[PDB]
Amino acid sequence: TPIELKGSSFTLSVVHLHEAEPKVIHQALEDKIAQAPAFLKHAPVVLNVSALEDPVNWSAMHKAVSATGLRVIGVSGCKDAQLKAEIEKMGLPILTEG
Amino acid sequence: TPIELKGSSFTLSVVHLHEAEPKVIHQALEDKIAQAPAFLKHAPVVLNVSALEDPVNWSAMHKAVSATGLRVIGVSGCKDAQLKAEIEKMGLPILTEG
Repeated sequence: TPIELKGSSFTLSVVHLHEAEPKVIHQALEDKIAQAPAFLKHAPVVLNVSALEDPVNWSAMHKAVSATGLRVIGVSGCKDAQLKAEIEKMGLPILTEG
Repeated sequence: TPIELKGSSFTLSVVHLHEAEPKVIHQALEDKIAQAPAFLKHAPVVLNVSALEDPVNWSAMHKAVSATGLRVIGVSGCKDAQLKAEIEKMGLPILTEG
């Protein structure tokens, strides 16, 4: 009675990563935020990694994204075993699309 | 090309909180997680507070929920600017719920 568990859809902003170096991502997110500063400043985002080939230093990637003001709520599209196992270690949840 | 930002829909676990004491909520959550551990461990959750009432210690509730391993990524169905205000302090986003 105290809780109920449900499954519901939420639209979230997704950052689809295509290059891997944190600094390049930081610069690119900066430019993107400037396209709608009032909405994208401090926006909660999900990091999608489906299109990544090179390995990603996650702690460093998490800091580079966070430094732009964006707030990382988790990671999606992670279709690797180890890699998945990695992300979940720093308290970051894995999210899946509907 | 290094980045894309677009909205996507995500099917999420929503814990609907009802009238109660952080210890009780922590109790109820552990019992749910135990029934489906393979799926529920470190799951991302949204906390729906629409059924809560005037007095509620948000810091105590968030700590209790997080203690179960669940990863609170946002709050939904909020009903006052007070509680709301207390939520964005810790940087938790507010979500709208399908």
